Amino acid sequence: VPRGSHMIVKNGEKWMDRYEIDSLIGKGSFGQVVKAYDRVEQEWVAIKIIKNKKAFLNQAQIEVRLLELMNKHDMKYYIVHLKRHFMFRNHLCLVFEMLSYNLYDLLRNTNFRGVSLNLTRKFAQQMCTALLFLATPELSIIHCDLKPENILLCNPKRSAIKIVDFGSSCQLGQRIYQYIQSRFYRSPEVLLGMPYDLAIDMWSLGCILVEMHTGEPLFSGANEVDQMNKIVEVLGIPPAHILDQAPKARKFFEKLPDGTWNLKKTYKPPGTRKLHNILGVETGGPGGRRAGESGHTVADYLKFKDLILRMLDYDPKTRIQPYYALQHSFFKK
Ligand SMILES: Cc1nc2ccc(-c3cc(N)nc(N)c3)nc2n1C[C@H](C)Oc1cccc(Br)n1
Repeated sequence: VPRGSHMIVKNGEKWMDRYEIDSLIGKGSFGQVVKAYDRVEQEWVAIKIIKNKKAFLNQAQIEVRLLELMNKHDMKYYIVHLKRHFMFRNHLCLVFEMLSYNLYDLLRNTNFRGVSLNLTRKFAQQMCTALLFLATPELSIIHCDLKPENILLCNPKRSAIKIVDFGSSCQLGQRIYQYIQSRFYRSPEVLLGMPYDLAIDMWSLGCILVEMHTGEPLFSGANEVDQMNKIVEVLGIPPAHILDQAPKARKFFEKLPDGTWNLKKTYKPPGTRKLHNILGVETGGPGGRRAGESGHTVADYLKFKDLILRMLDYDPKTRIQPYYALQHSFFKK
């Protein structure tokens, strides 16, 4: 008799005379991931096991529908492929291609020194092409949980990547959750309790590309208030037209009589932490480690910093969209 929501995983057991369970290869809020051998297909698979709990089951039904939608608009370009799903022992089970480790593990492999600007640019091209495909009118899909941990290497030897975990994903106009995105990668509009569109994913990507090159999160807030303050340190006070609509503006800011917003009394002065110095543009890159190294020139750093600031625009209406981000000078050969 199953106790609560957990499937009890036993290694070596064979499910429906097809899946030979090998090991637990991951765990999350939604349940767990197992490495399994598919006898029929004669190959390795990762099976996401959804917890036998109603909230998680409903969200995983939306994951199957969106994964099926995306996989039907194919050949494969940058989204994890859903092979099939089935009910087993009262758990919904999602079968995926066996993949390599996540981009946070890749950073930990090189002691958080960071990947080269050349590798950062290859990850940025695949991510922007992926966000371009999500923005397709037939899809209009918001990932909502972009982070290094939901970006997987196909193979440890190459740089090809796939986006995984559409567990909190929604389509444009089907927002159902106030509280979304991992805090470090959480957009201003989500912190402010505002409605969101596909632009919140471009905000996550900006934060992610800086972290891959520096080896550290751009915005490492301990809580929502700390997170907002860390963003203001770099980007300054948000435009008044945005704060005037934000339900949670008075969680971090206060209106003055003359009608200008400032930070709640109780960090660097707003906008004084320059991305220019965080990238060490003129002083040899992150911790000065890329000094003189080929492909890390001041000119190369200026194009990258330019593209990142367009990704971190406070206005979702003027935040660079996937198509225009691919036309950026940071990508021309
Ligand atoms: C080796 C491998 N191939 C995979 C293929 C797909 C998935 C996967 C995982 C989740 N949460 N959602 C989807 N839609 C697909 N996960 C794979 N994994 C484990 C991966 C490295 O770890 C990960 C990655 C993310 C979450 C967790 Br826990 N662990």
